[PDB]
Amino acid sequence: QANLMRLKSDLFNRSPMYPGPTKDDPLTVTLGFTLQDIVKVDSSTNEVDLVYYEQQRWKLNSLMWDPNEYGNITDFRTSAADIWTPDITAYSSTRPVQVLSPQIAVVTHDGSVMFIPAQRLSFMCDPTGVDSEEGVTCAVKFGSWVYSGFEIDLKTDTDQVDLSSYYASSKYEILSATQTRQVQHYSCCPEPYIDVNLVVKFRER
Amino acid sequence: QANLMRLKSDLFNRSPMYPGPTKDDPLTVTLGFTLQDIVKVDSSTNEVDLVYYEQQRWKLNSLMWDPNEYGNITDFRTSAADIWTPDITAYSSTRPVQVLSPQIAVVTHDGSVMFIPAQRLSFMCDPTGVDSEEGVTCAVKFGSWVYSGFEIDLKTDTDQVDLSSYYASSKYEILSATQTRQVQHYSCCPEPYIDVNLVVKFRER
Amino acid sequence: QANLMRLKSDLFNRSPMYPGPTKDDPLTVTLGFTLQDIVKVDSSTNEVDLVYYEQQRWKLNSLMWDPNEYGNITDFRTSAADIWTPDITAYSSTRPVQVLSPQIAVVTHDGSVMFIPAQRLSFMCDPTGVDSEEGVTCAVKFGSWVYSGFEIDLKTDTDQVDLSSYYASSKYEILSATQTRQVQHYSCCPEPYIDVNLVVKFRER
Amino acid sequence: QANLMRLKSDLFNRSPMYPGPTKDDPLTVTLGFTLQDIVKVDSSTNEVDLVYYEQQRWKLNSLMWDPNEYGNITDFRTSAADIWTPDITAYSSTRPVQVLSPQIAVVTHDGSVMFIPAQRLSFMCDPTGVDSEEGVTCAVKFGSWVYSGFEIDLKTDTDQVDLSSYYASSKYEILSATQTRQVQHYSCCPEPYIDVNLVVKFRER
Amino acid sequence: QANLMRLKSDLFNRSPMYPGPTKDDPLTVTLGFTLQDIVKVDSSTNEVDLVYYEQQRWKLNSLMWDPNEYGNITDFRTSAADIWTPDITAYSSTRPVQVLSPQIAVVTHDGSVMFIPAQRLSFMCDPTGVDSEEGVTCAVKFGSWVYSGFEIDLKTDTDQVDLSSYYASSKYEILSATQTRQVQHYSCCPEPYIDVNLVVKFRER
Ligand SMILES: O=C(O[C@H]1C[C@H]2CC[C@@H](C1)N2C[C@H](O)c1ccccc1)c1ccccc1
Ligand SMILES: O=C(O[C@H]1C[C@H]2CC[C@@H](C1)N2C[C@H](O)c1ccccc1)c1ccccc1
Ligand SMILES: O=C(O[C@H]1C[C@H]2CC[C@@H](C1)N2C[C@H](O)c1ccccc1)c1ccccc1
Ligand SMILES: O=C(O[C@H]1C[C@H]2CC[C@@H](C1)N2C[C@H](O)c1ccccc1)c1ccccc1
Ligand SMILES: O=C(O[C@H]1C[C@H]2CC[C@@H](C1)N2C[C@H](O)c1ccccc1)c1ccccc1
Ligand SMILES: [Cl-]
Ligand SMILES: [Cl-]
Ligand SMILES: [Cl-]
Ligand SMILES: [Cl-]
Ligand SMILES: [Cl-]
Ligand SMILES: [Cl-]
Ligand SMILES: [Cl-]
Ligand SMILES: [Cl-]
Ligand SMILES: [Cl-]
Ligand SMILES: [Cl-]
Ligand SMILES: [Cl-]
Ligand SMILES: [Cl-]
Repeated sequence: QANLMRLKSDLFNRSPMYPGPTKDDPLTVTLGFTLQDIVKVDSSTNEVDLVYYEQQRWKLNSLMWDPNEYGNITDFRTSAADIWTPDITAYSSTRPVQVLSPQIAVVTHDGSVMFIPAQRLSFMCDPTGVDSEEGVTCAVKFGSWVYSGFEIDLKTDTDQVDLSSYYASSKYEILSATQTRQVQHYSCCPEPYIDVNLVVKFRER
Repeated sequence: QANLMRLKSDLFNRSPMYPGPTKDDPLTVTLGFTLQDIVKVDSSTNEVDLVYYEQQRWKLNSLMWDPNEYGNITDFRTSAADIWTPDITAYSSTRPVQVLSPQIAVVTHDGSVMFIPAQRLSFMCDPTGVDSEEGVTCAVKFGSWVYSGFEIDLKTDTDQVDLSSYYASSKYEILSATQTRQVQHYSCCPEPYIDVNLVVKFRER
Repeated sequence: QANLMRLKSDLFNRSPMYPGPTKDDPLTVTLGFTLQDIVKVDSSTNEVDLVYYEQQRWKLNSLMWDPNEYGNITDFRTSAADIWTPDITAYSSTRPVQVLSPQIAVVTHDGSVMFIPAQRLSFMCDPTGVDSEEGVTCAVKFGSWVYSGFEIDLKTDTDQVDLSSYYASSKYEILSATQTRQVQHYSCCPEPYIDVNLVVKFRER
Repeated sequence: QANLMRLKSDLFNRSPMYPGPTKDDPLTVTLGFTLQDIVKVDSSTNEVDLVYYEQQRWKLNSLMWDPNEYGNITDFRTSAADIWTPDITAYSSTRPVQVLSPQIAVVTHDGSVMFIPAQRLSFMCDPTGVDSEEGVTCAVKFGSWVYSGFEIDLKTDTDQVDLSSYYASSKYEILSATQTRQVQHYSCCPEPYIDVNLVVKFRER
Repeated sequence: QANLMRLKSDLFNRSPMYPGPTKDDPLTVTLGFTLQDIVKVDSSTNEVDLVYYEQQRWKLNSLMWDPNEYGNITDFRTSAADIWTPDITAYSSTRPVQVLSPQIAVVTHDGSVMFIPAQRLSFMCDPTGVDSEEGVTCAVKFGSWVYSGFEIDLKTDTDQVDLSSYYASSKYEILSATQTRQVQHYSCCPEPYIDVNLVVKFRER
């Protein structure tokens, strides 16, 4: 255990704190969604609840090491409190997001980080026509709140949201689920801002 | 990254803590509102829920630097925990305000600070006549709870509320919305207190 | 700002922790109420909700200074976390009190402290006859949970509650509201305990 | 105040942490209940809500002192965070207990500790027949979750629950209320476990 | 008490932090369930609430000692905050789990740890046919969120869930209850992940 304890000590306690991405040192984050369930729809306030888990991937030079020097260690698990994390937020949320999983991430010797947080979200969506055979469609945007496109960029490995873990006896059937990257231009700010737009079509079971 | 790490170290770790504005050395905060949605109205308790995001701007001499000495760095992002923030509160709230965005602010080399917090608020408002063609009007005041006029002052760049991001399929239509500065005298206290009055006119879609 | 930073350093960091009033060092706290609104009444559980703000005043010798020695500073604002505060509680509450304002207090050079906390409270009250012209009356007691009369005493500047900020379009009109000091003798303890009784008479709008 | 500050420093900062009771060195806790109100009964889930305050008494040799050596000080108030406290829990609760009072305890020169916490509790109880003249009866057990009988023992000064502070206009009348000590044997574990069973008989007013 | 204080000091303060299991130093956790009550079923969102307590057992070499050297001490109780704990999570939860018991664990001289946490959980379950004589069946999986099989394995002493403490007057009758170990293979990852599946059969009184 001595080698892992030493590597951790050298990485986090010796060196100073990482101050995030800049225009000179930008980074890209890969996003992915696994939809688990549509728990409820509120027709009187136009609010819809989702249960899912997000995939977050990024790489930093400040986090890499030589495995040979630390007794052939390629990777390790660490609390998300010990490392820098991106600030990915939902634009149309109506209540604070609830966390449903432990906050631990995995770090590999090349500097790659993987973080998989599970959560419940309430957002703006009109459910009129969910009782029909054709169904109703809704969308929600995810992205960094404070950083532009010159500091953080976003990427998706596929445009098909993972439905391999969707609840079979849910009150609502999934007709389509997509994850597409998009660019925005805001009046306030002269820089573009990048997002990933989650679009879902569904109906009553 | 060494230069940004150095600037941050010199600003926050070397010098002591800023003890807030005084009567001798006072400051001014600029406010602005972006209304997103009227989620629900409760006719039985006269309570109304609002989802929006606030614009906060102030300047401090203790936060400025020469970009030339720190490798031509003009600005940076930092956690709101690291810097002093104004104590802006709503006078007619009925439940504690819910935060819906990350707490990160931006600092420029001249000492200017920008902070944009997203939140949900419940306040006192009679909705009688929202079902009419003319609609109903309500208001809520914002300002520093503990600081007087001789300590903190308020300013608005415009009188019109930003409605460019208002939810298109909301159950309620916005007829008018304004942000206007006020100066008040309370019975308790011999000093005046400044606030910004948010007045919204709406009806059923 | 150097003088205020120095005064604060000398008061809180040099000297040791204040261990609360004793029988050889007792203190008196002044109380006062500003009623804002009666939000709801529950006839099925006999519970009533209130929104208001309290006035707290006390003096300590450990907090006084000479303004002349610290560049003519008479007073300053500080987080309630930095100073000792009285343990004032409501005897008939049914749910934990919600805080609705920042926790900042003001300290003057003579050692006087002023703290104004805003809050929402749920307490025991039978609302039978609120629909009548005569209305219904209810009461709630406030005071120190642990400290007796030989450690902490209470005082009120007036016996009339401040109704100058009561919500005009509330579902309930106030007929009368009063604040009066009481001395209680409990079976548990040979010492007496001091409290202030808030009595409100109201009816439907 | 110098003497009290000194005594506190010598007790908590000089000596090491108390590691809780053992087999070779056990202790006894005295319990007592003051019933304030039965707030609501839920016939659809068989859940009942109670508002009350508990009496906790224990003695430790590590907490005693000579008053003569510390300027004739017999007792003092201290935050429950500074001292060891027993882990008394409710076996049939359905939601986490809500605290309704400050967490301060009193310590005397002989080593005796007194702690009086006020709280709201939801537990399993079938209310069928509360509308009858005979009424309905329910019970709930309190005791240490982790320590057996060979480490912690329990005691009651009386078997008659204190009803001198029960809410006069409650929707429910108290017929009888008792506090009795019990010794349990669980299938899992070879040691005996002690508890105090609270039994209440009530009906509609 | 000097010996126990010394043992605790030598174990936690002298040696460095345990960095969690690895492929070179893996461990196994034993699980067990005691079902207490089915509090409510929501047919409109397909959500079910459970109240129970879990059994957790694991062994570490970093936690063993010679009783002879520490005055014949075989075991002791300690706060779960002082030791490493497994990240055992429910896959189909819809709201954050509520804790209903103190967080204390027991450590024996051979390095074995026992932790018994009590909790309330809301998960995905279709209750259609609970009103029938045959009843309805539902399931939920438990296991570590981040560690694979080569780091954490699971075990059960029996396949029958403990029903000796199930609430007699519950609105729902239990007909069956089993705990069974499973091995999952995920696309994302190259190692197999283990879980323990909880299956309950029930109906209305
Ligand atoms: O910088 C600002 O806002 C931040 C940048 C953008 C715009 C609002 C919010 C905060 N950011 C949105 C973010 O890019 C986002 C977009 C879509 C989904 C998630 C996050 C700003 C806006 C108005 C006035 C002054 C400053
Ligand atoms: O300082 C006081 O009041 C504080 C200052 C002002 C007045 C009430 C509240 C607390 N503060 C209001 C603040 O100026 C404000 C106004 C409008 C919207 C938000 C905050 C005070 C109150 C009662 C007795 C003694 C002193
Ligand atoms: O010290 C006790 O309780 C404290 C003293 C009194 C009684 C309850 C509570 C805590 N104190 C009441 C408090 O002074 C108060 C009364 C009314 C409104 C607010 C606070 C006590 C009670 C019963 C048995 C042994 C000790
Ligand atoms: O020690 C255990 O549980 C603790 C001891 C007992 C049994 C459950 C709970 C926790 N304890 C009950 C406790 O004595 C109690 C009883 C009544 C009211 C409060 C606490 C245990 C249970 C099952 C398998 C292995 C170990
Ligand atoms: O490693 C991953 O996720 C972890 C492994 C598995 C799958 C989700 C979660 C985190 N783990 C589930 C866990 O094994 C579990 C299974 C059953 C009950 C509780 C926990 C992952 C998932 C998607 C894309 C890239 C990487
Ligand atoms: Cl709900
Ligand atoms: Cl920003
Ligand atoms: Cl709601
Ligand atoms: Cl409500
Ligand atoms: Cl103030
Ligand atoms: Cl929107
Ligand atoms: Cl007390
Ligand atoms: Cl309620
Ligand atoms: Cl409920
Ligand atoms: Cl145990
Ligand atoms: Cl870990
Ligand atoms: Cl992972």
